Amino acid sequence: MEYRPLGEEIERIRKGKNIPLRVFDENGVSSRSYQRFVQGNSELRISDLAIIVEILSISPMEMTEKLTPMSKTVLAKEQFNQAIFSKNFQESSRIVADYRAYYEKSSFALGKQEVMYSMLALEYLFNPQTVVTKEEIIALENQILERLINADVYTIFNLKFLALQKNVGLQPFPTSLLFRVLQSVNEREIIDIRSLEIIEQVIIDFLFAAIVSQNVPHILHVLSMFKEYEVGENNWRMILWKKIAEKIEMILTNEEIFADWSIFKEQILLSITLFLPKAKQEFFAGQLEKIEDSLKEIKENG
Amino acid sequence: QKEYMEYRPLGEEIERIRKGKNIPLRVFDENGVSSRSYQRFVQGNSELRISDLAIIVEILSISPMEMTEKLTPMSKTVLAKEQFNQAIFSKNFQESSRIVADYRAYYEKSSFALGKQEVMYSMLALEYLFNPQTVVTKEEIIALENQILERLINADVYTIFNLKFLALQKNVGLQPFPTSLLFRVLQSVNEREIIDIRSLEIIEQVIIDFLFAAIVSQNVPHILHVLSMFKEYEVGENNWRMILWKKIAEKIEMILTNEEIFADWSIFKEQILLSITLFLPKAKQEFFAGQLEKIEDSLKEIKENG
Repeated sequence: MEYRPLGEEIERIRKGKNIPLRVFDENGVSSRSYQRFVQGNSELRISDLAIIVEILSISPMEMTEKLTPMSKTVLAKEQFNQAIFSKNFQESSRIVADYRAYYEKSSFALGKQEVMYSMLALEYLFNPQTVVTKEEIIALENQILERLINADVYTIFNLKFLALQKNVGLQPFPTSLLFRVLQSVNEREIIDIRSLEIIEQVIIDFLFAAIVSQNVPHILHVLSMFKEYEVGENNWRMILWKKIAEKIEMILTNEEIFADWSIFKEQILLSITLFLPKAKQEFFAGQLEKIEDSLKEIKENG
Repeated sequence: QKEYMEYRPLGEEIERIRKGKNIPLRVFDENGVSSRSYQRFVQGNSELRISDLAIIVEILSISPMEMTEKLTPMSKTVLAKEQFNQAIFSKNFQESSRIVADYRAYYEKSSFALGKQEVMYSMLALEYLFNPQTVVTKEEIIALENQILERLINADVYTIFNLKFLALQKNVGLQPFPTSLLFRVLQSVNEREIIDIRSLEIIEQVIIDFLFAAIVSQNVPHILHVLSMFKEYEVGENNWRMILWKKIAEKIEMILTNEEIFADWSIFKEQILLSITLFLPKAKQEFFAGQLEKIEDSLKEIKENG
């Protein structure tokens, strides 16, 4: 049984904090069942675990990659991810074939479906002698897309799916769907740094692409969404993007002049020397230039 | 015997996702999870097992992170701490003081848990700090404080709530601050990959306060210990605020080690002050500027003393 990361980590805390097993029994929790849980044996109940994190004064958020369970799907995706990274492709293609069989015989699970698509997509993108076909990707893509369209709630993995779908680019990107996914995901407070990083990059890229497209109604739609996106006080990068978005709206609606844009852009270009290495600096600068050019064209061509 | 764990939020949230994703209860049974136990769980009845939950997050394609605050049970301790916090915030102090007295009784009769101990100290400390009509005495805060400190001295792993405890103990200031202990706690906590913005927010504020206080104290060996700690603290590329505090620490280092002069501080400070117009509202801008002012003055006193 795989919840071993969690049990091992709880063990590490308990022992590091000098808490003897008897305390668990004094609180209504079988030290035996707990021990069997640490190993690879029997099954703990959530209420037991909650009593344990209160005993050990653990914040549950604190448990990070320890809250994720180590199922066949999760382990498979871990292997395939590192394999693809290190470019050891014989492994990646064999993990794919194995998982294809497992999935086709397994009970239905959205996680399994999503990981299945992920494996096919990354194979198609990175293994130059891949067996997986465009057609297999598209059929599975359309199943996931159909569920997304008919759904009323979205989670972070639906956003990852859309990002991956844009990179695969075998079918046009569902922009309207991106709006709905962003809205449902950002209804809750995101506390996963990894999720925040995905959401931020998607929003920055979405606004940049909207601008270069010079489609004003769409740019305004993206800006209106960015207006509702909540940014923490300490998230200076996102604060700055919010300020850029604000200044862009004024320019688009004729309520700011390009001389003011120019002053603002120069301030930014100076300030990012504090925060960014040189390559990131020039990439950012280039983004500002292309945005400036797009706006010049929009306002010249009315 | 064991205490009741209120878990309807978790069940209601899993319900929300399942229904929002068009997953019929039948699918849970195809995957090894008793739909009947699950429904009993969504209600106010029986206890779900960890393995059932794991299967459910795979069915629903959930990142377990995505729940976090629903994975926490509404225990007497959790509800009490939530209540007391918001009561203290809105300055409605009749509430806070009665939550305190109740919890003290509950804690004194309860079985032992470090969590209960920590919340107990949090409540006494915030009463004493914020309720100008508090019943809580110094001596009680001190007794409990010393129990928690003793456990901290004897431990070899620390968690984020130990850090919160140290920040709060410095604020209470009824006893000297254990600076060596703060170094060990920061070290142990930052051994993990902290993935939670909430913990990151507490750690960042502690180390910023730690460096500001070190400078204000003008005690150079201590300051140098804090700067080398800062130098080793890892921050993501997109954490611009922390990028900047690392650079501030770096510049302070150079002036103290005679590899840059006060003029270099002044140039750097003005560049920062121009940049923070982009990131900070006026109030945060002025607070930040004031911190740079007090740092500069301290640096000038140190350099005219040595």
